[PDB]
Amino acid sequence: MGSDLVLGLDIGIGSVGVGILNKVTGEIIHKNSRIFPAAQAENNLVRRTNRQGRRLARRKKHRRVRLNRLFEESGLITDFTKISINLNPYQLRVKGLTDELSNEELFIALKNMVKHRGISYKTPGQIQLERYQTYGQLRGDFTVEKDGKKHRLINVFPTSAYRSEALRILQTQQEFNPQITDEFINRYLEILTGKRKYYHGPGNEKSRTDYGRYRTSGETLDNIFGILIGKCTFYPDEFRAAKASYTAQEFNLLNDLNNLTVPTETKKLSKEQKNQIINYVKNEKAMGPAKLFKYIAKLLDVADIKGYRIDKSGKAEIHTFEAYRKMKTLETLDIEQMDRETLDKLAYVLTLNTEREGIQEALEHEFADGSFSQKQVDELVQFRKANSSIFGKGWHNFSVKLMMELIPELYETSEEQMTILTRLGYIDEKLLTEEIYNPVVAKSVRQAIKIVNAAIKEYGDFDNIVIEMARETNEDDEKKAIQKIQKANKDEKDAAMLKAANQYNGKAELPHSVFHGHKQLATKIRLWHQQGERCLYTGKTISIHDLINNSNQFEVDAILPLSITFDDSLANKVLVYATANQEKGQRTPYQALDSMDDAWSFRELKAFVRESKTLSNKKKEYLLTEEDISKFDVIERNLVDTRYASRVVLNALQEHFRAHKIDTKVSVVRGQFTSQLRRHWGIEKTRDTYHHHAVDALIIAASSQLNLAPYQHFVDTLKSKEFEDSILFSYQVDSKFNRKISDATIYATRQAKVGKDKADETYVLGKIKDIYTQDGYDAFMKIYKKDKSKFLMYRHDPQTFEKVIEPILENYPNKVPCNPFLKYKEEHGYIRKYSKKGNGPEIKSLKYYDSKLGNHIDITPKDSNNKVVLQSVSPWRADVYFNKTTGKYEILGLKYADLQFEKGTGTYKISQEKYNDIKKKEGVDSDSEFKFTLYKNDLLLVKDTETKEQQLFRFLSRTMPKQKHYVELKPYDKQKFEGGEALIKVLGNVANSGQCKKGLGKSNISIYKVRTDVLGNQHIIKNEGDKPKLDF
RNA sequence: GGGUGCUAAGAUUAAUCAGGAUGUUUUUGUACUCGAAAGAAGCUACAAAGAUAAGGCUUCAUGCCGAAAUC
DNA sequence: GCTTCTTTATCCTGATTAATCTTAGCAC
DNA sequence: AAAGAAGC
Ligand SMILES: [Mg+2]
Ligand SMILES: [Mg+2]
Ligand SMILES: [Mg+2]
Ligand SMILES: [Mg+2]
Ligand SMILES: [Mg+2]
Repeated sequence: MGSDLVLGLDIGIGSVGVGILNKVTGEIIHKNSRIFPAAQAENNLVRRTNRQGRRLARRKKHRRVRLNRLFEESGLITDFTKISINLNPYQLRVKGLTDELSNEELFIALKNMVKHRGISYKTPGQIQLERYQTYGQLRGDFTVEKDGKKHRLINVFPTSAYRSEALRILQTQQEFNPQITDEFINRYLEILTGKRKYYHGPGNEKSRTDYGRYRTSGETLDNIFGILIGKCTFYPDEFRAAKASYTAQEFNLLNDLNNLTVPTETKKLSKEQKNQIINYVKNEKAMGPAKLFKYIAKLLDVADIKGYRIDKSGKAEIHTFEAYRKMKTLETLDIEQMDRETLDKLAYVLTLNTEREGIQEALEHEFADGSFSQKQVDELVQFRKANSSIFGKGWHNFSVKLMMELIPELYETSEEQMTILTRLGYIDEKLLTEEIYNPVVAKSVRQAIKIVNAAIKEYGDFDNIVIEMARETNEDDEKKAIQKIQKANKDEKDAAMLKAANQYNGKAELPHSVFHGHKQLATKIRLWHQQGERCLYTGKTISIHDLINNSNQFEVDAILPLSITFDDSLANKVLVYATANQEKGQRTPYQALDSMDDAWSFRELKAFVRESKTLSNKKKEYLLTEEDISKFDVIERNLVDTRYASRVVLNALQEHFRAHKIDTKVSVVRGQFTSQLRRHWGIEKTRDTYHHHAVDALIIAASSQLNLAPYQHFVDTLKSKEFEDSILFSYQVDSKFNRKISDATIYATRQAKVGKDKADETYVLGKIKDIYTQDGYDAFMKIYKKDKSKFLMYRHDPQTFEKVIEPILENYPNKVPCNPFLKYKEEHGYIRKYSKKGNGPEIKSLKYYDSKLGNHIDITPKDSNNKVVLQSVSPWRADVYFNKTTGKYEILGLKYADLQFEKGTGTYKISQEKYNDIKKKEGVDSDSEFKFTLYKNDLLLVKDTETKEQQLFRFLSRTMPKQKHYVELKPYDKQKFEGGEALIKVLGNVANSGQCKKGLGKSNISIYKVRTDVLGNQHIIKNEGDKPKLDF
């Protein structure tokens, strides 16, 4: 090509390694690590989950706001201030079934029913009220001992049952009350039972939201998943065709038929021979690949035909125009009256839409007015439901338009698609990623593109841009072993489905009716087959009759919880009874089994799992690992995204170096080659630091021009002492506001004297959720040994503390530690609060004075006698000032929670008044000059004035509000400090704990902000502006 | 040998929507403790009602936005 | 003031669209 | 991982 320099890229989810070198000389021209922690984009799972949770709560709250207006307009209640909140609504929901209720009694019964409306895929009040009476509790997920055994209940009931009940209640009230109109009953049942459709989403005509049906643009779709249909591989503004469309069925077969080799004089079929094979299968009612190959065996010996698509086992495959044949079995319609485009569109709607309303609305809106009658669409919706397996197979990679350009050529040429398409025929990173919905893959892509752009303008274009790719070379033996594993996987499902059918019907296939609204049945049945038809936490057998007809009773548990592992694979999944998944909670089977009331023992499972031959190896490893794993310790999704991001860029480059015709070669390397060259070559990848990314990339760049002094020189320059300390680093700064603001925990406070306090102080409460776990007793003892007066029971109920709790710690085992409280309960059941008659309630939790309230967010109810707070408030940015008078620096701290939505405007901002506020509390003189703002991962040089010493750090935040001008810093060259690292004299060693927290408000110290381009070229930025930037 | 295209499967995962049951905390009621009661205490449990990222929107409702990306 | 060290909410049900790797069968 | 009060 033009010049002599080859760039290498090692693209990851949070880093892209960079490296340039002369193909000829072997000199290394540039080395670089670009870092942008993926942790922030994977947070979007946190982001979706909370957004959806916010909508369920909003609508549950609105369900009772809606019921308020219903009650006013009916004239039943106007004044909602004297409504009592201490009646028993569950007793009124059973009383109103036969006897009259007060208008306010009725409001209480309906309001309570609306707050828990049940699932929707003896009335419940009666069952609830009797759980209240015999067990003293209704809600949640609790244990009950019956006839010697322990069972588990939950407050889950079907919405249809709440509907039946409310209908009976309001009807008998209608006997007694004349204001209970039929419209009142109807509109309440809408509030009660009303659900939005999954293909509509949020909003209404007035409330436009681009999350749902009624868009901000003014358009209102029929199905919000229509706009997510992929686009054509070649005509990129055309949507793709349904796999059940005619155009797709014709193209698929045609391309199949031109891919076989026949004994004909051409070795390939003719235009005429094709046309009646199409005509043959299109008019034959029964059809499969075998019957088809039996017929061109007639149209010419079947075993002499070659080139057919193969099955996992080997039972050859070919297209059959299956969708068209079974559509032709419609009676109210004919599948032949319709031209090409009205059958392709019928496939579009029947593929996308899955329910009556979605189908019925699409046909009206996208077919001419008189194209279908009520009985005709009646059959189509029954036809679609009876054939969800055919219309759930998705969408072709091609649009209809492109296939129309190809289809006649496939009739004519005997060429297959590819040879047909060939015969006829800087990068904008934002447009490249405009329609990729994976913020992790999308970000690593833009980071990689933005690097090559900057690499060209500082170095001109390249001869080669090399990209490491996570792909596999395999020889014959490995390959066979893959498809045997892939075969055993499909064999296992069919074996499971067959065993499911025999034990349900006796027949060998299961009716389609069972899979409606339970599309996941196949995988559940597969798990059910792996587990020997047994729930591995309770030990009860699971019968497909319950699994299909009472499918509520079961849930698919993540063995090692997703909160901790993020393992969504089949090996991290079992099918268990619902109540056992719930009690297991966020725990492994090991952590949870023996603690569960309605469950096996862990030894009985340790038995069954290895006595079992159906369970996977990986699945057994997960079911039994005694590892106290948790959320804060030191996955597959990361590999998916590396390949996705690496591929997207690689293709986006070779497209760029073709269409604009610069012809920079674009090559590729695998990890198996680089990782072993690293072993064969010298480079020793060092510990826990970002240097290895730049070296990874250079090894990538070298692996290409390896077909060749210079081979020597390059590896010399690589393994040299003066190399690792010459690598440059550039981090992506995070300036985004309105991130997660604090911890989720809602903390109570009390006034008390603790330790060396003789004036009352405000204390934040903690709570031991369950004293009967060892983690609960462990926490108990730490507090007990340090200060028993911390437990509020010690202070406000000393009878229980010294007459009930203290004796237990005397008379119970404690040891392999064990929990004395749990032993007691194995004896007497739940520790009861002290009383004279044995009357007291049970004890599960103990709250304690924890720490003094410091920095917080105030969420105190107007109700409350004590403040309620959120804590661990997260920072946004730090504004650095200097004060000429004192000579010292003054660092202000901004947090996400300091910005808010301004009421009148709706804008998200901080006002100058409150900003100038934070200025005074932080110790910043009003007559000091702003200098530069610091955001996350901005770099800083901290220069010592006393000595000549200086050091470069990267910023994390302004830390510890009480200690003014205190900031926490992270290293320039790696992720974290180990602890005790030497710094400049004035700052001293970083704390041995690991966190570098230092106050920068001293007298002899110079600090400058530093920026880098994405290549690691830094430039000092001593002053930024006159005033802090606050534009919103 | 890499790259890529059509198809089918196997294995992973991403985006988005509709829902359930909790958990946290406030207040009240009841039980428990104290008091002769009224009550007190706010521990401990159940229930209900309110709040549930701080906080906002307008179109009064199957109402809408608020933890990603934009650097 | 400087360092240490405790602390940190979740389990599911139903659905659609998309991507990546790996086997296959054809092909520039 | 990092907030920030506890601890000295
Ligand atoms: Mg689970
Ligand atoms: Mg705790
Ligand atoms: Mg009281
Ligand atoms: Mg935190
Ligand atoms: Mg603390």
